[PDB]
Amino acid sequence: DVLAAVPLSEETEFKVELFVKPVIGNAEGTTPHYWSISSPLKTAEAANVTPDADTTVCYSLSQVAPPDIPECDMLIWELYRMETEVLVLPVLNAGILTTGGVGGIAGPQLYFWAVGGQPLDVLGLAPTEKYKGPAQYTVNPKTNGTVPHVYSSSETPKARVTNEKYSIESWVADPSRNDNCRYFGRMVGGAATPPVVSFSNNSTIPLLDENGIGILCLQGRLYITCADLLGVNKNRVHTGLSRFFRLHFRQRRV
Amino acid sequence: GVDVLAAVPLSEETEFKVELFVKPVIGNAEGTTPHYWSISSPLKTAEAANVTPDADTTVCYSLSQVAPPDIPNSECDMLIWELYRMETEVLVLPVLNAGILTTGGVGGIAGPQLYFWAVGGQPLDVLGLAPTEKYKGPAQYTVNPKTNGTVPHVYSSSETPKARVTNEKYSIESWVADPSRNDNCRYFGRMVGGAATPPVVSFSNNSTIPLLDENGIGILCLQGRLYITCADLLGVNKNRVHTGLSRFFRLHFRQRRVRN
Amino acid sequence: SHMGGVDVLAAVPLSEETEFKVELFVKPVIGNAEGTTPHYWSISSPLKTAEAANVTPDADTTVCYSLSQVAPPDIPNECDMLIWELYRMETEVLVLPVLNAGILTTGGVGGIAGPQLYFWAVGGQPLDVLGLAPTEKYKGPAQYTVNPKTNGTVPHVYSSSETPKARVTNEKYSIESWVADPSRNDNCRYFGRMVGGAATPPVVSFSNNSTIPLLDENGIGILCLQGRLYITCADLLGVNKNRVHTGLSRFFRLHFRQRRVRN
Amino acid sequence: HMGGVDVLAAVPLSEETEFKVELFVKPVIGNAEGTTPHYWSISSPLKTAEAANVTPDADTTVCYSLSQVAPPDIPECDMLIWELYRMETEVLVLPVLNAGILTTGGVGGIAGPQLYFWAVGGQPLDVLGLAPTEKYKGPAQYTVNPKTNGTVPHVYSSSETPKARVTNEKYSIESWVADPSRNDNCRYFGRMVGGAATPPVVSFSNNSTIPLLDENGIGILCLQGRLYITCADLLGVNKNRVHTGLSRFFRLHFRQRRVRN
Amino acid sequence: SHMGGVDVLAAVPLSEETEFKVELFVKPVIGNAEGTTPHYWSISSPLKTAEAANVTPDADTTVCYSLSQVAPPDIPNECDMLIWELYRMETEVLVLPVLNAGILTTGGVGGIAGPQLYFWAVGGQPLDVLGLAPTEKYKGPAQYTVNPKTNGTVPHVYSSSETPKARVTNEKYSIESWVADPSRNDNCRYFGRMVGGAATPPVVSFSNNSTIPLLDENGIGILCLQGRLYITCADLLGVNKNRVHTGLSRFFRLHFRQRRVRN
Ligand SMILES: [Cl-]
Ligand SMILES: [Cl-]
Ligand SMILES: [Cl-]
Ligand SMILES: [Cl-]
Ligand SMILES: [Cl-]
Ligand code: NA
Ligand code: NA
Ligand code: NA
Ligand code: NA
Ligand code: NA
Repeated sequence: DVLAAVPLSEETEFKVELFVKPVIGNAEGTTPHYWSISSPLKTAEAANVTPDADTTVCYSLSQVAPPDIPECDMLIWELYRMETEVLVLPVLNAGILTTGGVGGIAGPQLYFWAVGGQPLDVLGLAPTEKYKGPAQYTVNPKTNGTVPHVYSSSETPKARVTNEKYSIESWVADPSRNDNCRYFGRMVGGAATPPVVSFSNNSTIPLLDENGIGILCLQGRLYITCADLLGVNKNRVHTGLSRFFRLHFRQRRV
Repeated sequence: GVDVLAAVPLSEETEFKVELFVKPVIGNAEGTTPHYWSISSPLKTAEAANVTPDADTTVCYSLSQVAPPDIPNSECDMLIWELYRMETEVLVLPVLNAGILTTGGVGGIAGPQLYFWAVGGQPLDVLGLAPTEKYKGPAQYTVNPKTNGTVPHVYSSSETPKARVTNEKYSIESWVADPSRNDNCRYFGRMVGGAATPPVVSFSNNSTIPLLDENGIGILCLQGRLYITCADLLGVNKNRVHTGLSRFFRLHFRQRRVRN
Repeated sequence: SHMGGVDVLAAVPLSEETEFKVELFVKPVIGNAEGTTPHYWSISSPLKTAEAANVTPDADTTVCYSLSQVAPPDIPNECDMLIWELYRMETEVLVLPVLNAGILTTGGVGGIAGPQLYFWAVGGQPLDVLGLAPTEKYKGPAQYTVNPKTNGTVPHVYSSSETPKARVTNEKYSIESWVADPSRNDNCRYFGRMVGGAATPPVVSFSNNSTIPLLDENGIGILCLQGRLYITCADLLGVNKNRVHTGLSRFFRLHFRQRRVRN
Repeated sequence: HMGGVDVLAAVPLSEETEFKVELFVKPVIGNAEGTTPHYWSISSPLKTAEAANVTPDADTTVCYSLSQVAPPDIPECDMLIWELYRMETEVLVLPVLNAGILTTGGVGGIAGPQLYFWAVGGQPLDVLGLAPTEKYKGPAQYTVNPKTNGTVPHVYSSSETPKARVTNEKYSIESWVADPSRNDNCRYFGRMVGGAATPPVVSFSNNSTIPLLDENGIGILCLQGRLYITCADLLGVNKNRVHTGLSRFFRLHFRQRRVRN
Repeated sequence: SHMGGVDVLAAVPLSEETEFKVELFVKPVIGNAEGTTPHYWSISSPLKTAEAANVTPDADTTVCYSLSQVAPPDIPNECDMLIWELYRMETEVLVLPVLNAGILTTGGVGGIAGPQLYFWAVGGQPLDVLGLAPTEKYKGPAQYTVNPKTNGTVPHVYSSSETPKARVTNEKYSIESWVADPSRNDNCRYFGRMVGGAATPPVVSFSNNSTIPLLDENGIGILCLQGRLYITCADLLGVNKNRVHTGLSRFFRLHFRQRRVRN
């Protein structure tokens, strides 16, 4: 039950800047690789069903907990405004390939970010009838099998991104669940097309819904979840170097 | 030409909401039930595909039906459910590793695309056309414009078949939405050519579609049902047809007065 | 010229008796290799090779401006004159995805791709056009089409003296040598986009919920001074398997009202 | 360039104070043996690297088209002057399909590097002379090169970057750029494209205006009685030949304006 | 940071005595294989092959951030200062079409295409940047440039401890390993777009009639706290005939006014 927002004063508002690292899976271990660049992609036979954990990208996950607050009404932190910019280099010389000429980053892309008062809700799906995912580090939809390539009430697994072990290659954001959350995604096909990426210093995102309510930190935490798959360069998967976030909080009665 | 009166002021008792997923439909080569697949069987070669592609190498319009709670009915003024607002988002994965092809490198999804959705108080009205002078369609599962022949590749008053999407057997490769018929319906489509271009697909959590026409009237469920019809052909990957994994819908209803 | 010396007065307030609506489809036109009647085809015959195509392509390997004519009901008419005025229209193109019909014998999926031309025009008279040549040797079909110069070439540039000025009165005008005249089309609204030819795909949107207003700076639509409205259009989508494709057919919903004019 | 002039009230527009002209402007290809311009939409075949990279034949390059308009004459203390406040401009263009079929087989079209540009002014367009590379000279024939038998820098130089005004049809779009530091009493507009064989996309209509008033509601002032149109529409390459727009249309809308003597 | 601990008051109402304007050009910078002075080139030396380029490309095969500095006239005449404030600017890039200079020896028209990077920044201090590596082995030129690590590699990811934080004080910063810091650039407005590398063409617009406003949420532009304004930019257009091209040069028109500040 959402009541009036506390009029914002120096005592009622909170700001944080932070960077979020991209996540590549781990071929022999359980800690995430904070890499912008993956290990070489395996060949069809392997990649099509069981790609090495370090040839896939996972949702990065970051958690923010603003200062503690000092009845029948309760005061809660509300995210109402944010800036987010991705760190990115041009690959030119690092793009020169042994054949000769300039390959670059190109191919399939996935840009996504999410802010919420809880973990991001996702759905487990398969691209094809035989894709399993890494047999190693990642939480697959089915740990040694395949889930359908279509929505199933009974068989489509419903998970929450609580760790950095969720491959963007088999987990989609759930459009039927993500309350108290704003999320945003674009994906691209794969006839070797270039990523186009803009970045500025002068660009805000408002977060208020139809009723002027932002994201409510009901449990004291805010959940950031994101991924910026840029494509492939020299048979290696590239992501954004890292993503910046400036979060603007105020207090709200509940 | 029915008689639309005032919308009932929306209260907790007069409004209705549903969330649902719609599955993509691939045709059935050895059967009559639809395949709920995001990925098809391998495409046949020119000689076959150009005239009679296997039913499981084509995409069909998905069809879903919603019937909101009964309205306990003045033998003069009726109450009708009215769809005035909706959200729709498509579920989609990036194909990277599943995109690696045997020759080496990263193929992806690319090629011809077709995005389409429709909401209505009746089935979607369509027109039967042929891409070329010899395209028949699957000789198997689908309702073809002409069951063992070809219809013209042009609009004909006499020869262009006019059907309504009442089942999941209508191939997007020979059925187009009828711009001269779809009253009490809002529909929307984009198609792409085929020099192996990538699909670009956005999805969000914060995006609405208003459905009111010039007179502020949404879609009226005159028979108590709302008809959803859609297709999201994403292109081809490794000689196989891909669609969106599934499409989400949140429907917003209110009640509206109509005269007999 | 077309609107010259016409004196436009108040629009008649629109009532059930003063307004008129029509829906219609317009068929694409491919030229005719051994005839004079138009081929209503969305798909052409196979393209000839350079030597032929570059100068004299077979009439059935080119697209012509489709032409359709609408005449609203008679008006029971002093110094004033009621006249039909087109003020609003919807137009949508019928289009299929070519996937299986796109599979080519070499293997894989060719599609429609290459040079494109989208165009439509509404007017109270035929569309005014200018005859030009893409190159120094393009003549056009020696068969069915009205060429800028029957067995020669016209310049590849605007010439006051040598650039032919015609009006699209029939379905014999090839989009490959006739351009809309920007210096003539009064009492007419027209619209065109063309694409180059490094095999790029057509992108085509269609809806149910999209209008075009037709009123000019003075709030005057298209006036049917002779009782007829002239529709002129072409939707060249590109090439698939060495064959020219167009839109299947184009839909039109025309909205008319009455308007006062001096004699 | 504009300073010194003192702009007063615009004369309220009546049938006696306003002027309109429609006109076409022809594209210009250079002349391999001659000093008159070729009014061509299509050039002669492009030379090979060794030649083209440094000294391309004059008829393998595009030059800025130039057209001049002088409205009717006008008759004490302060002057009446013609002011361009509104214009329409549309390019004439064909689809190349059959003329696009190439001897190898299939449909080549127009594709490659593009340059769209137009300018309206009360004086010639001010340009800057630059070189794409360290060895590009330009045609040794018809064109005014930045340096008639040498190269100018591939970068702005206060001392070495030549500053000219487009007074004739001899200026190659391949070595002359509009000067962003000079063009007062002028509105100009340009887009260029790179060269991995990409197609031109070109729109044309009947129902599209360009307003020309600046921040102070002042259009282009014809201080010397003439208006200067300058333009170029490089569409790309088809069958090893350079194509431009067929011709560009212009409808110019003039009114009168007061200026202190 | 750069702003925090400053107290901004009313802008001085702009009169002929309180406002200042400058026009200037900024030259592109290619690195120097043998020297320490920058090469003001729009075109680089031929790109090295993978083995070299991937880790240690020759300084003259990379682009560096151009840097330009503007210092407006001194302000004459306690408890508060007058300061110069940039509130408006125009910026346009000088660019040629490469057609004939694009013809390549194998035949046909190559052009400029491939990876692109457009960027500009205005500030009251140097632009803050972060040192990152594209890959696990990229070092940069062993010659002219300030590398993130002068003989080694820095991470390909943000590290609080290991990601170097520098300020662009000279023309020795390679756009191939230095990114603008989104967590630092107060009293600065910056803007960038990058493109991937499947040989895609640059598309570049330029006009005469296009402004950029610079006021923030509170209507405050860029404040020249030390009397200088810092311009920093780069326009990597792509590659033509195995050579790196940039914009020829970038124009700037800067609009200043005066503003009150507490000491
Ligand atoms: Cl189910
Ligand atoms: Cl018929
Ligand atoms: Cl003449
Ligand atoms: Cl200098
Ligand atoms: Cl850290
Ligand atoms: Na941005
Ligand atoms: Na969306
Ligand atoms: Na539309
Ligand atoms: Na236009
Ligand atoms: Na601009």
